[PDB]
Amino acid sequence: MNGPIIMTREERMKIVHEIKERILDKYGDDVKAIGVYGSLGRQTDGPYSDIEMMCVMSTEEAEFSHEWTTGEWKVEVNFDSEEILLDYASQVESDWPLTHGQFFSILPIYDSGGYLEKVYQTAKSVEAQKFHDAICALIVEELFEYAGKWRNIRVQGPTTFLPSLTVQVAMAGAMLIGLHHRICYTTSASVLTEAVKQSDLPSGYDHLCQFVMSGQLSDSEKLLESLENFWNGIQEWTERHGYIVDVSKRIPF
Amino acid sequence: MNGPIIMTREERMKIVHEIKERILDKYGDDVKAIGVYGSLGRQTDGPYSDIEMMCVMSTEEAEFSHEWTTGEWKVEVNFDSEEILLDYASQVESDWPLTHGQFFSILPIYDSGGYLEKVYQTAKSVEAQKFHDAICALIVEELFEYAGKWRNIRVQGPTTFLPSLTVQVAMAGAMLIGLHHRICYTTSASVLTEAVKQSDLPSGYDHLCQFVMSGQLSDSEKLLESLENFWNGIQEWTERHGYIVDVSKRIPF
Ligand SMILES: NC[C@@H]1O[C@H](O[C@H]2[C@@H](O)[C@H](O[C@@H]3[C@@H](O)[C@H](N)C[C@H](N)[C@H]3O[C@H]3O[C@H](CN)[C@@H](OP(=O)(O)OC[C@H]4O[C@@H](n5cnc6c(N)ncnc65)[C@H](O)[C@@H]4O)[C@H](O)[C@H]3N)O[C@@H]2CO)[C@H](N)[C@@H](O)[C@@H]1O
Ligand SMILES: NC[C@@H]1O[C@H](O[C@H]2[C@@H](O)[C@H](O[C@@H]3[C@@H](O)[C@H](N)C[C@H](N)[C@H]3O[C@H]3O[C@H](CN)[C@@H](OP(=O)(O)OC[C@H]4O[C@@H](n5cnc6c(N)ncnc65)[C@H](O)[C@@H]4O)[C@H](O)[C@H]3N)O[C@@H]2CO)[C@H](N)[C@@H](O)[C@@H]1O
Ligand SMILES: [Mg+2]
Ligand SMILES: [Mg+2]
Ligand SMILES: [Mg+2]
Repeated sequence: MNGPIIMTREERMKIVHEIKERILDKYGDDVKAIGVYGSLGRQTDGPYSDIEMMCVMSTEEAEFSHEWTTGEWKVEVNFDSEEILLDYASQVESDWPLTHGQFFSILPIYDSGGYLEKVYQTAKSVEAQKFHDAICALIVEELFEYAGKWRNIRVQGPTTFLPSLTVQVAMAGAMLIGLHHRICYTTSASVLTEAVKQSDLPSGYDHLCQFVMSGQLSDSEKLLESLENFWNGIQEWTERHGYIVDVSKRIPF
Repeated sequence: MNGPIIMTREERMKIVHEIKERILDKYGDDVKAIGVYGSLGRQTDGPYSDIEMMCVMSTEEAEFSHEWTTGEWKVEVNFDSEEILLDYASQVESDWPLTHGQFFSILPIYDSGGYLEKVYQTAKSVEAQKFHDAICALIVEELFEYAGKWRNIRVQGPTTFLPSLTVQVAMAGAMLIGLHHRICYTTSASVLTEAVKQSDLPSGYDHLCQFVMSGQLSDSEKLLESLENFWNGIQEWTERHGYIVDVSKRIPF
């Protein structure tokens, strides 16, 4: 296989509708809705883009997927019950700004009763408290953890991990900003470009992203300085915005 | 919080045993085993390392965690029923080389009767077919996907994502090598260093990793050329080792 080929939107939609009819052929009345990702209200695609689709099933507990290649293109189809999909659309994880923008660009191509619009409405109406909870979790589970990793590199190496770690920290910072502003980034590739455009960034984040976006990640001393500056900015920024991590317990149970 | 502080192994093990005693007081006879994993269960922990612990519970369906910081250090304790943990230890995902080293480096600190040995034996006895399937899935779900992403960047940008994408591709290549050689990498920091030391590397992989490990990721033309060369190396390497991705179906269901 030669990897993904160039295709037009029209050629991709022909493939999409073939899959739609095959889903209806195989699963019949158990299909509530079929949608294609990236096709409502937008084209941020590309000549080499793969195909992703979602299928709402009537079967309780249905949760499976088919992901395959023809050698020329790749497809992913996820099959979920309405309940499982609505639950997922309302959960705010650390990478919500990366993952849940898809729920606003699903093109319904089969829907027997407003199911995909209900998923869209559920994804759009998430409680503000959930973003506060996710931000506090991210600080502990990701950022504090990354700070230990780069401080270990400072004292014991390996500096050969520092470029990869710096990329990971910049992405976690983009999630923090996206959660704060309730922004779902358009694509994986646009995460950093859209993150640094937002107002009220933690101090040092934009400086860190300059290394990651330019690819100038070979000066380990500069990266460690920029990481520490960003970590200090996180402390001031979270304190200022009231994202207060509980530090009062040695053991929280 | 001032970020993670320096601690000695002795200081960390004192905290581990304090947490052990609190787990036994709170959850009582439902606790079957407590272990420490990561580089502390391996006695190679760094000065800034966090603490990761695992608990085996008798409680049916138990699957929860406590993850917190004191402001000075961070702990994650995972609590799983025996059935859930053994099922997880026997599943081989794309990132098995990153996640499942926990099961081969368990330092027992409490065991009511061989529970941690059962976990190790389950992780060690996984059938070769599961690694074959995981490798074929990785090629489709990760590498083929990444090829579309950098080929899109070549024709429409943004090159500002290329350093991050290249890091991701190098990590996916390391997962492929780890699955093939049944290697669980010791730490996330050592993944690329240990990956390029293995025999039977796909052509172009070592060259790509040099960019990522040195942090010289600013030459977009060189990266795109190196990514294509690695993608070709994957095709030759998988055919030679019999990791054949099925391309004979436009729709496989
Ligand atoms: N189906 C509803 C819901 O899904 C839940 O599961 C999640 C997630 O666990 C699961 O990941 C899939 C893997 O399990 C599988 N082994 C391989 C698949 N390829 C995974 O699909 C998801 O993750 C990939 C990431 N490579 C997404 O693809 P891609 O990079 O091309 O992303 C395209 C656009 O989507 C956005 N984006 C970027 N990264 C992600 C991630 N990690 N997740 C979701 N969206 C992402 C970004 O804007 C980019 O431009 C792929 O799209 C995605 N499907 O997949 C689902 C989430 O759909 C649970 N199973 C359950 O709660 C329920 O079924
Ligand atoms: N408990 C058994 C089993 O676990 C399953 O869940 C998975 C996974 O979903 C889960 O991830 C946790 C998140 O859900 C949670 N929001 C935050 C936790 N911190 C996550 O823990 C796991 O992911 C982090 C990654 N930041 C790991 O930390 P770190 O880089 O410091 O890892 C330290 C060293 O350990 C190795 N390692 C192991 N897993 C990983 C991952 N995923 N990424 C990177 N490195 C990893 C590596 O060598 C590194 O140097 C953290 O260790 C990890 N626990 O956690 C578990 C898998 O452990 C299900 N919940 C269920 O099937 C069942 O409970
Ligand atoms: Mg995709
Ligand atoms: Mg962790
Ligand atoms: Mg950790």
